[PDB]
Amino acid sequence: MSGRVGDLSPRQKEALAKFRENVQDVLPALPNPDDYFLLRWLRARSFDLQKSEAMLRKHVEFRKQKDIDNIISWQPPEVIQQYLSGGMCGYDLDGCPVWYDIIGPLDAKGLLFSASKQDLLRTKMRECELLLQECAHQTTKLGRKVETITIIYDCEGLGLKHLWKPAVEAYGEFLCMFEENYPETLKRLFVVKAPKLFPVAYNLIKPFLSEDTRKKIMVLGANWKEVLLKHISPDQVPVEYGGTMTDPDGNPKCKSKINYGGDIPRKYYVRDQV
Ligand SMILES: CC(C)=CCC/C(C)=C/CC/C(C)=C/CC/C=C(\C)CC/C=C(\C)CCC=C(C)C
Ligand SMILES: [Cl-]
Repeated sequence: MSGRVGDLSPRQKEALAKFRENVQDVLPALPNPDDYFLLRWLRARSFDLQKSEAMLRKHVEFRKQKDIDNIISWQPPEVIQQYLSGGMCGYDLDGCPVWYDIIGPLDAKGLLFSASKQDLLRTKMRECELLLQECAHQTTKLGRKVETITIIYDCEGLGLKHLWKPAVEAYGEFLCMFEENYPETLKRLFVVKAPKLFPVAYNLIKPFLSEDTRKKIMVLGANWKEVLLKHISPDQVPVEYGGTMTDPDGNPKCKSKINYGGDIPRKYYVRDQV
């Protein structure tokens, strides 16, 4: 069985009960430690109690060290706010928030020359917290638990410039952070408009991904818009990605929700090498 609330085996139920007993000392430090929450850690370690507990306790320390309880009120530095692409836009057919990643126009080198790695990673943590907050809001709105996210991963324009080694290493640090602190949060990731370079790029970051994450990555072909609309209502998808959603001013890219990156002006640079 699936290891989710309502659908646990006897062994899974027993493990959940022991797990809650075993980690009860840190539950007051945690956001809404309901069965759904605990089961994400258990599923991520195949209900191994020792490993699940180690994973959760490491997360507790992460939350303290990164001040996660207050990260939503932290606005990133100007260069990040203005040029770090992507954004939350719409909900899928099951009510899960959708996040757009826009790789092509991302100036990875400009970002690392203009911001600390710590602030870039902190910005990604904040995005994850914003997505989980949206899931909690959807849960209330829909009257059923929403705790996963759909990602549209736009690889149009993916190029050798993105595989600059310090960029790959920084991105791997984000991916490790994601896997260790947001287990069982990804529902599906649709790669769209991937060029021929994609398999090499994918191989560079595969070591940072869990098996669970890898199974949720779907690389789409020429009919990607049609596939997206099998999963998300058109009114929830930007015109740019095959739907009917626009900004209030009519812009088909929904730039009020999604950042489209761009090359970073030199006035933002803070260092000469990385
Ligand atoms: C530190 C940070 C996260 C951003 C700052 C700017 C930098 C250094 C960007 C790195 C450049 C970049 C985007 C590298 C990855 C390019 C795309 C691939 C290697 C394709 C395979 C990627 C996936 C299949 C995505 C998996 C993502 C999740 C959340 C599971
Ligand atoms: Cl080197």
